[PDB]
Amino acid sequence: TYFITMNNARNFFIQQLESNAQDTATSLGLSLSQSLINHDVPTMDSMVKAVFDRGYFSSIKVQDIKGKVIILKKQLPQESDIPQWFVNLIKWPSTEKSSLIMDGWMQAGVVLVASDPSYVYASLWRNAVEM
Amino acid sequence: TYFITMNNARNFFIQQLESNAQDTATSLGLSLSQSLINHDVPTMDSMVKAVFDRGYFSSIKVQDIKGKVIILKKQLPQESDIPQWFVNLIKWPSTEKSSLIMDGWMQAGVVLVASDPSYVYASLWRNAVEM
Repeated sequence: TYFITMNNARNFFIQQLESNAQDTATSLGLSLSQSLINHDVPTMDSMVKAVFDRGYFSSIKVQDIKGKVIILKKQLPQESDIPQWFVNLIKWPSTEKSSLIMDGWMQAGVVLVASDPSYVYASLWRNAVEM
Repeated sequence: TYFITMNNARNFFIQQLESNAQDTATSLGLSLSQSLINHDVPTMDSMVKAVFDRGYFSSIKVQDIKGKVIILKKQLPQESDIPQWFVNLIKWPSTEKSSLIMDGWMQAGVVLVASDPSYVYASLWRNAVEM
């Protein structure tokens, strides 16, 4: 039988969650351009909600140049039946990734996507085997 | 030391690659709407290239109602230093996911995203431990 060490599986999720937040922010940066320029909040909300409803993100933030937050989706990590000792073994901090929302060559806004590491803890706990 | 079985790690990637292709297709479906309506091929190409340059996809296809392919990005799985016996152990077929490109309530096109399972084989091979 073949296995993967917990340490290597953890390194995958650390890297995957970080790059997924960046890739998501970059694609939202292109997707939101026209709606941000024309101040179409409902269209911007649909694009963000489609991404945030995936469930992997702790926060998604859209703001114009000044820092004026236009859209803000947030969720907390919630209660867990995972033992705290195992949570302390695998946990790692969340990282926020950004991408500029452009209007041609001019800056128009920023979209920020933050990962939710606690989204993966339960799957690592249920699939863990000790040897 | 904690481990994950190869079978459980494989089930994760089977599920993750399939849902990632679907989530990507759905977000592209919203992102490409205005450009498809106004027939802005360069803007559509930038949105697709940002997603396809990620490297996880075997193909991304944008077409109007009729099946007229507007954008087509493809890549083959390439040569591997992975032994064929291990490739046969973990391999699984690619799946194509679709999302409609809408213009309000009217249909305008379809975007199709296909996964590339062979993208993950090398990482599973380099991280594999037998017990």
